[PDB]
Amino acid sequence: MEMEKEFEQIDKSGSWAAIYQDIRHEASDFPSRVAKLPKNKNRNRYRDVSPFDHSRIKLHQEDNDYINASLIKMEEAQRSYILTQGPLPNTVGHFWEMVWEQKSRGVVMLNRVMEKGSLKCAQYWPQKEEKEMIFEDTNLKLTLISEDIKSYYTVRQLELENLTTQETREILHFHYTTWPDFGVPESPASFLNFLFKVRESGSLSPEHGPVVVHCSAGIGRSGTFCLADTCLLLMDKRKDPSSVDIKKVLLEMRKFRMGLIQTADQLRFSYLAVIEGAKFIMGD
Repeated sequence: MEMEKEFEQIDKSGSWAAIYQDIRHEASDFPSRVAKLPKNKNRNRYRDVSPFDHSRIKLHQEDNDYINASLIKMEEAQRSYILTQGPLPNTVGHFWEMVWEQKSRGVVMLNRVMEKGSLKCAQYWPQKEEKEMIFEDTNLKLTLISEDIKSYYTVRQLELENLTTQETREILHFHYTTWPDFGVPESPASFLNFLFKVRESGSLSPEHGPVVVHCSAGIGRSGTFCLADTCLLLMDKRKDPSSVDIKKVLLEMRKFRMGLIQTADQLRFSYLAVIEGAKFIMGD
């Protein structure tokens, strides 16, 4: 069923809450035993958001390999993503260790450091060229190279140095700065423009490791980003684009991380974004 007609049907009948609850009921439940170990309590931002054991990212260290991060591997679309929480004061070194070890080219950030008067993640990158950051626990140095501030997003060039080997790499930071404190955006136009800028950079492409994408918990806004990207790519690849079923793609993604798409309003917004974005993919 053409999703655009499915959309009008749900909207006229006002059944978004019913649709969303069906997804919650059918979603996978896999163990997350490592996340719940006592030694990892200060590595988790939210007690009810944890990576599954089977898909979690492991740090390359014998001490403690745990980070709240999951690998979402989309087999038909040939895309992979790492979804993670906003870094905590005690996990900023782990975060950049993961970026290094997984060979990522881009980091996608969909929240502000402060929202609703409360801290939603650490200030984990440097704000001035001449004031670099050193993470002593993981032996990394991070330097701000340049910054381009636009009306709806900011792009930063960063240099990450492995102090153990003196290798350096360029990382691109894509920061969507205008998601509202409450609710979802009224139009998907600026979110889609942002997605296309990330694509254009190479950060989503198979010559690099998976992009790292986060918000505060790494399931709501972050899930909207990867769901929209994968659905649009499938509409490009298939003979019949109207065969792409956004609810089925979301359930596949929830095999790899719990809770993706947090509200019925985020589900509706994801539909709107794919419908409007398809009016570029299909050639208009």
